[PDB]
Amino acid sequence: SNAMWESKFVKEGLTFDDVLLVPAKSDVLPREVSVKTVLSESLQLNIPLISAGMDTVTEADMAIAMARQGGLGIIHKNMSIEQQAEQVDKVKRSGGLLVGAAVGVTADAMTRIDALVKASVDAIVLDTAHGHSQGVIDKVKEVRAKYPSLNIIAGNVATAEATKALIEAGANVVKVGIGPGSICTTRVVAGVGVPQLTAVYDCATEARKHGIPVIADGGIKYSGDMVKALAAGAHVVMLGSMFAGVAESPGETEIYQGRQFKVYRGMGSVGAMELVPEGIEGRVPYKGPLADTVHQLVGGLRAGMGYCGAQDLEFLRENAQFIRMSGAGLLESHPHHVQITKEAPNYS
Amino acid sequence: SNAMWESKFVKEGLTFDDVLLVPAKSDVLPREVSVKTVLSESLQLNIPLISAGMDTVTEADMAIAMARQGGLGIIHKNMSIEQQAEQVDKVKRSGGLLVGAAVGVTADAMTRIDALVKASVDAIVLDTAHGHSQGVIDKVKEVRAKYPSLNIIAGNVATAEATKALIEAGANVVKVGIGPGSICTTRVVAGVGVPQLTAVYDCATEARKHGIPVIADGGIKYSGDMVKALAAGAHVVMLGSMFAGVAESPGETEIYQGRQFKVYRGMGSVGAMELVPEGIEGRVPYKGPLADTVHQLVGGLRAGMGYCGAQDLEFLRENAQFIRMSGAGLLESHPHHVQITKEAPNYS
Amino acid sequence: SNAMWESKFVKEGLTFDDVLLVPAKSDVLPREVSVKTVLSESLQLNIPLISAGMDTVTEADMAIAMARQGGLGIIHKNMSIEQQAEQVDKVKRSGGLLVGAAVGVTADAMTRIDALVKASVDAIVLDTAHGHSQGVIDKVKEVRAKYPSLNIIAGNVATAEATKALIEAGANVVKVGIGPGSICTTRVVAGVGVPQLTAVYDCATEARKHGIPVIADGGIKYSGDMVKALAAGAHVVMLGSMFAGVAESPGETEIYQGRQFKVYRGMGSVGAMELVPEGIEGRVPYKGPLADTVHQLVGGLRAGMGYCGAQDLEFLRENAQFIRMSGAGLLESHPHHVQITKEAPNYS
Amino acid sequence: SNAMWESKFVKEGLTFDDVLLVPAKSDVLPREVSVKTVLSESLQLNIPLISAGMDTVTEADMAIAMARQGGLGIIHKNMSIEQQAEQVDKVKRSGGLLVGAAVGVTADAMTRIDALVKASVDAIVLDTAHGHSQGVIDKVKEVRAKYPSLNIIAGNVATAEATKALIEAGANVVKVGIGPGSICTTRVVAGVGVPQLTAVYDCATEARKHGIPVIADGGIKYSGDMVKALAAGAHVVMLGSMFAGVAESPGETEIYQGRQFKVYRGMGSVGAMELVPEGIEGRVPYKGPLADTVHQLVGGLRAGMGYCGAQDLEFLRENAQFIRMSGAGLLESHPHHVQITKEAPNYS
Ligand SMILES: N/C=N\c1c(C(=O)O)ncn1[C@@H]1O[C@H](COP(=O)(O)O)[C@@H](O)[C@H]1O
Ligand SMILES: N/C=N\c1c(C(=O)O)ncn1[C@@H]1O[C@H](COP(=O)(O)O)[C@@H](O)[C@H]1O
Ligand SMILES: N/C=N\c1c(C(=O)O)ncn1[C@@H]1O[C@H](COP(=O)(O)O)[C@@H](O)[C@H]1O
Ligand SMILES: N/C=N\c1c(C(=O)O)ncn1[C@@H]1O[C@H](COP(=O)(O)O)[C@@H](O)[C@H]1O
Ligand SMILES: [K+]
Ligand SMILES: [K+]
Ligand SMILES: [K+]
Ligand SMILES: [K+]
Repeated sequence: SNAMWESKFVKEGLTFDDVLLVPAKSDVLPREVSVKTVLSESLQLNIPLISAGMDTVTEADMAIAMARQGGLGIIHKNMSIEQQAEQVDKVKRSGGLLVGAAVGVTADAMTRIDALVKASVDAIVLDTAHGHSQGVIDKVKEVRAKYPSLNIIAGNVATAEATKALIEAGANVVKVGIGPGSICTTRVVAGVGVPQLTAVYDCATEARKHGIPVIADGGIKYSGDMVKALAAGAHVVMLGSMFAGVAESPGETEIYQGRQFKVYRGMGSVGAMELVPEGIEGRVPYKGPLADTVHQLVGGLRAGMGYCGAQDLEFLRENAQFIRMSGAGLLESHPHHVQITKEAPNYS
Repeated sequence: SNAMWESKFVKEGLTFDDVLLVPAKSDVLPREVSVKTVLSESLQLNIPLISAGMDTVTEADMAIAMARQGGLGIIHKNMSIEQQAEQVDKVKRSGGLLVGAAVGVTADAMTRIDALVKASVDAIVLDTAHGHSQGVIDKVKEVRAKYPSLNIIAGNVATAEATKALIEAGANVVKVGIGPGSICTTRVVAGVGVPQLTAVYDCATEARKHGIPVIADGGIKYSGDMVKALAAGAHVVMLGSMFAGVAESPGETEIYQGRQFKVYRGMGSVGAMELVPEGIEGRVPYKGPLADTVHQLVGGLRAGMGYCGAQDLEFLRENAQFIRMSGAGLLESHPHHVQITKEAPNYS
Repeated sequence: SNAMWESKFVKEGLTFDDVLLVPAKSDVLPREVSVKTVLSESLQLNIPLISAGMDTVTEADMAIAMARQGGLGIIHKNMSIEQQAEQVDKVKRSGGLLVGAAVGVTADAMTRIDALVKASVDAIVLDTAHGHSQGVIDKVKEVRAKYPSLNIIAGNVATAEATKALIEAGANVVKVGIGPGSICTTRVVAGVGVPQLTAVYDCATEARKHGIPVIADGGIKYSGDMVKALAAGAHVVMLGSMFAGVAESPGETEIYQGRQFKVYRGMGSVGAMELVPEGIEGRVPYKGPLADTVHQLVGGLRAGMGYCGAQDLEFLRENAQFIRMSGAGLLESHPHHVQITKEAPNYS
Repeated sequence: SNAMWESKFVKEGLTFDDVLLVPAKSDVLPREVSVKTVLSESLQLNIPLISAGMDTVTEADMAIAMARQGGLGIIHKNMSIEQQAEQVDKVKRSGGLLVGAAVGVTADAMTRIDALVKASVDAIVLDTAHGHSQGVIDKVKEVRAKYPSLNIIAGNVATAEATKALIEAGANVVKVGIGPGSICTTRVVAGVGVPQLTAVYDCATEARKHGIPVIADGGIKYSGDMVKALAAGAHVVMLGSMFAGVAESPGETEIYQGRQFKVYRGMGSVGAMELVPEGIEGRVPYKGPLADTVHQLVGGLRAGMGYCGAQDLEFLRENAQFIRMSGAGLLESHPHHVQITKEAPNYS
């Protein structure tokens, strides 16, 4: 048979829980490493964390808190153009903080982008389920032509070919992830995706050739997953579930069975779209102020970089090595054969 | 040692949960794709769905509802010849809808087929546990000789060699699946089967040479599984469990623990055969009208084809690529690390 | 480094749940296949089943029932020489039924063997934890010299080298299995074993060269596992757990939580040895008369042989092919995504 | 791309639960094998067991009990220099028993070492999270220069390169393990580690070239795991969880749900450090006197060595072979398909 028929099952992919980072010679202290990342000359983050553009994760208060921590918030698009620009302006006016804003790849995308730019947004996230679509390429080209110095984050993709296409269209950051999200059912209902560590590595392999940073978006459930994503080639990670329970996320806290929870739902869930949904609606434990969660995340990254001998994220991306393991490896890696009696601040 | 001794463990097989479809360049919208499939010039389905010929899945009301949705129902064989022909006639008389009917590979198969043909059945399913048996080949040849223009669906098989044999015997559709069914214990009690995605791919590899469509029968538990089966080479899928809970299936709805359920059982279960059974008896949640389940199934397929750049199912079969993953990949692919609070229409 | 250091992790092994048997062209009916097996010219079994020589599995009543079903019982050794010979004689006097008896590889083994031979035992099982020990080889040679026509079953082993050694010592049947038993902790507490399907295949590969049959002993939990063991090269299987709950096993039935159970324990458990044990003590559901369990076991074997085109067990051993699968393959192979409402006679 | 980018995912690693030891020709009895191990000419252990230097595992009473059993206790460092030296002296004065003591790689390490040496400690454990750090190498060199005949145990490492570096710095025992510990979250929160059997094998491969013994530290949950670690190349193992519940460990016994438990926590847990912790706090069942647990551990090792034909641990390290298995292999290896009714002394 011909080539495409015979190649159907050749590829294999890895997720975070399939690997560990191999410790390496180190003369760097975790407290000393640099976790700064340059997404563009006008978009420099002191910590490599972006909060997702989801209506249960990031509005103005979250974006302010993220920026004050050194990261970035993406204001979600499930609001009027006027309100989104208002939230962007609110963040800009809170000390000149960095802020991004999500825009769908639709006919009126440019109208929303116009108002966000008037509000001095620092980056637009052209967000779509399938970034390797001809419409997304076309929209990226159109935005780049109108706003030649605007930071354009485009996604989501999971292949080198898609990454190449968005870069050549004019995106200066590519967002990587099809289906790994904690609330995501795309892989179950449509059958489509790429295991996220392989997606990041494949997309970074291409993006590196152009000097373009990639965002590892989705499926990070512990701080070590972030370290693996950055070591696989991402400049920065995007989190939904691990931020949805913090005080500054939108949505109120509820008590269920005597415990505190916040609603967290996919943007393709029935509730968010108000259909054949590609996400579910759920709840996550309340975690208190964002600063505490960021401290645990960055602390785990600093530890991981110390173990890998990485003074900065460039060294980590370029040098860190992995070792593949089985599910037995994963069970050994977590706590095991002990009844845990207290919740740790970075493990529950 | 000789060749058959040394080859015993060489082969490896994949199931739906071992793979994901890789997203590809796309300029097609899910709502625009064609999901039409031609099983023969006289058996064209607007959607690639067949309801199984099981006594808890398909009688006349189910077959009418399936046909009105653009698919096909197989009237089960656990009834007299007279009653089966009556149900076939009932469907034909409900607007000229397409209908199929199951027939066992037994001495009196031709007598039942005669009455079904008199009733203008559109296709006979020569259904047997092991389609690669000399008796099935012989029966297919005999039916083809008597009814040269009758659509003959023959199965079940799981190998290229068996597919070749049924095609050369005169079947114009081959039904693929040994043991993946949700209610099936063939693999546990007899030890025999082939992981279903590999079975579909191997059988389609052979059937493609002859221009013969294959049905992926069994083991589909989410809409994404159907997309994978079609991308592995099947023209159409056959579902039991995902249809057994709909209003139009036979059998009444029961309340258990305050929830609504319908009985669903293997045709080789003790109850259905009334023995050494190869199926079990169980229950599945009630799902309401068939149309709602079909809408979710076809919607997931449309999404998957959009992600794969497939304007029609021919493109999907011929071009779609997979990536293999571990159980960690599967857990990332489902929702994870969130308490789900609402049932989604396509995920429970 | 040298060769033994570098080869430490090269080998890989398969268990029953790692594979399926591939269906093949068949013109044989399950009810027509032969499941007869010749362990020696004086030890011919109409069904390929031996009940384990364990003190919760086989005494005289079990051995009588097994022989009447066409199989073989091994009278366990946890009794005086006088009592064991008495139980052997009881079986012989119940219609000339076949019977075996277990003997440990100890200084006084020959004394026990002498009384069992006087009682017309048909086969001695020289049973030990580690059959590849110099003492076992020596004892096999000694018994063969004294009793040149006695059927000697020797074990347990899991390698071709050990199989070769026991055959050359004079065993005419080799018993295969280190650690797969349902009640066995050898692999957990000593770290030692070979996944049982690979153990059977490796040992049969060697034994075939000499014309010597092997017994697949341990780890069979469904009838399909027996089919896989025989297809991997074993002439016959030995079962403990699947026989321990039948009426004819020794030990009384107990009610726990309103359900009927029988005690089943490893012969290396604290209770059986009355220490550092290599087995545990447990309970299994009561199953009623042996005949019902044997009917389900042989029925599953007949189905499996029909699927494989095997008119007899020689054809199965010599021709049957496997396909390797993942844990996802295993979950597809069992019933899934259905609430089971009734216990099947061959699946619980 | 360049070499380090392309090698990121090449390596694969094994844990204890990924393998079994293959039985081999044996003429040795478990009760006859030697389990003595020479860590240095002045540090000879009659059994290959060290209790971890953790504040819920080893103080003076544990170290006395370990030494009387033929092993070694490491007095933990979570106490003043004066108190640690006092506990070392207490052990030395209980019959000249061997004792070790943990020291962090800090500026004042030498001051603590000075007091421990004045107290006649037999070995210092230079304990750190990441032994492949330039500071650890430097500290090992400094201690070796001041105390040329002191036994220096240095760790923890997981690579041949790190092992080489610590040996060349002057450590005469290397401690191996990054993240396998039962209470450890390093792999989850920092993303870093090596599956422990591969870590031991890789480190032993290097250490063998220099004649240097390695300690397999962490992740042993059954006695068979210890046998695998020693067969992979370690001279001795270090246990935390399997010793934390014994009478002689520090910390009092608590009743929870009518059962007896002792606290067991990581030394990098919030509680032990009193932060971004790399361990959790939990509890383990109370096990009674240390001697009973040691008897079960050494008994399992003796059984494993008998199965492998190893008269002593040198033979085991140099000759024992493994076979790799799936998770299905693991489930077959444990007890299965039986309800366990009594706790075994070596299996719960
Ligand atoms: N279509 C799959 N996923 C969705 C859905 C949905 O399905 O409805 N809505 C958001 N996403 C993705 O999920 C990430 C969060 O992932 P998380 O950090 O929680 O693991 C987000 O940043 C998105 O990339
Ligand atoms: N012998 C294995 N399976 C049986 C049994 C049984 O065992 O008794 N009765 C039906 N089947 C198969 O199962 C499919 C449904 O599969 P499903 O869509 O529920 O996953 C059906 O279309 C049949 O191919
Ligand atoms: N040392 C490992 N196993 C033991 C133990 C024990 O551990 O104490 N006592 C019996 N055995 C083996 O187990 C088979 C039954 O296996 P089953 O049919 O229940 O899966 C028996 O035929 C024996 O080969
Ligand atoms: N950083 C990972 N682990 C820790 C932690 C912690 O995380 O806080 N504290 C101790 N360790 C290691 O764990 C072994 C015990 O392992 P065990 O015998 O219980 O499996 C010890 O000997 C240490 O090597
Ligand atoms: K761990
Ligand atoms: K997901
Ligand atoms: K099944
Ligand atoms: K076992």
